[PDB]
Amino acid sequence: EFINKAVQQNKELNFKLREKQNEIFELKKIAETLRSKLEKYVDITKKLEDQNLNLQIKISDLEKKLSDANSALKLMQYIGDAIGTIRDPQELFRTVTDKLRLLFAFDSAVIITIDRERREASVFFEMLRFELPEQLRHQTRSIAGTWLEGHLDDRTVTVASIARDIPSFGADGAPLLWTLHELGMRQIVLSPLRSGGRVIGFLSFVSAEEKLWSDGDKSLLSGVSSSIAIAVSNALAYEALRQ
Amino acid sequence: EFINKAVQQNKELNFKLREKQNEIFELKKIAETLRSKLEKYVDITKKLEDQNLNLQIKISDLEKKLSDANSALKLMQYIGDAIGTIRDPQELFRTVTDKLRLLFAFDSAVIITIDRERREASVFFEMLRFELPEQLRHQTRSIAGTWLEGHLDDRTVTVASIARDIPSFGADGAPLLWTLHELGMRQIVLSPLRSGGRVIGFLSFVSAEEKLWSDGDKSLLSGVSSSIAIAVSNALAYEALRQ
Repeated sequence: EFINKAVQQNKELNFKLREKQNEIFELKKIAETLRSKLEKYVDITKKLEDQNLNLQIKISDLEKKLSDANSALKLMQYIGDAIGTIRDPQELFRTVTDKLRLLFAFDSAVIITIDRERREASVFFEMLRFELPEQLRHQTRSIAGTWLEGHLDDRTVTVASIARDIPSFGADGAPLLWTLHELGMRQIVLSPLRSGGRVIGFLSFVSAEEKLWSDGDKSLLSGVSSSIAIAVSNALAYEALRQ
Repeated sequence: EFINKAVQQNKELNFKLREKQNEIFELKKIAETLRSKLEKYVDITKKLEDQNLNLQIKISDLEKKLSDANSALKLMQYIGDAIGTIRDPQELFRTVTDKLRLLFAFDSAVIITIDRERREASVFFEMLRFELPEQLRHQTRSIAGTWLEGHLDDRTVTVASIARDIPSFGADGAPLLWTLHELGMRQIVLSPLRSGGRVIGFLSFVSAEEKLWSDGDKSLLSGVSSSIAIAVSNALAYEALRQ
């Protein structure tokens, strides 16, 4: 009798074994399904960490631009406050040219006024970080045939290197430009001062080192020169009245 | 003999069955490991999608501020360009007060000059969107005892509602304020014009609807009034010279 059973327990043992083998097969599938879902999530996580990266790039771009925009504004407010509160013209143009120097690095600043009818220019204000030869200190001088005569109607800022753009200013004043070169000057910036609908003068700076002037920088200077231009026009008028 | 084998194949069949059952147990573990790793990645993916969200919030904040900063700048440039290029004082102050109206919505603008010694104010420029009674059109008038006398040295912009802050301007000019109320006016803005270190006048606007004036708005107006203040000072000077 124990032989009847032994082939019938052998019977279903091979059955359980096949059942267990099918369970293994299904679990191996499930595992691979999970392995797939997991590798997709690894990719999804990588793109998300990348987009996060771009977005923090874009934020730092925007924070830089916004700091630039707010400095320009603050500069414009400072200029406007000085013109609003300082009564002495010399202290006014010292204060303003001072603030400019502490962001556009330069040594000397000068404001020139233009008498368009007499073809002559005069030194309105000067801030020099160096002594200049007696032979070059003309408080008034003729303009006819100078670069000044030439660029007497500009609307853009002029940035020029000493020793490289000196011929662009003609033989006149080449004695001064090359003198400035001997004092260590490498760059000159010129900015027209327009107030009526005319150029009433020029704001001018010289620097020891050539700055690379961005379109943003030039636009800011041009904006600052607008405010200075009308303060200059206003000082000239009150100076006339006072005499 | 087939009974010797049957208990020895039964022997190892139960062995294979236990081996297969251990393989099931290990695969079930592995599966749960993968199920765990997966649920962590589901969480990691959610935080990353959240940080992405914050970062695009922060970007839109920054793009809004940056557009505000650039508009302020452009406004300041436009004012400076007008003062730089427009020769006729009336066209100048029309152009500038025009641009202001198209961002600060108001109906009428006026520029008042102050004679501090004579305690009297004069209408320098006016842009009215309404006809006003003959009996209120004084081109010059005394100041002594007016709000003007009172706020003759402000440094902030004054924003006041008609019908609600009328008593704050005293019995004088309450005939005008309430007249303006009858013409549909609800808000008045006053902005001191400082040029020497003194208040040389006032820029003033009336609007049909009460605007909510932010600290940002007031600072911008105050900045614009700086430029207008010195153009006014300059027109008054050239007007003196011309006589």
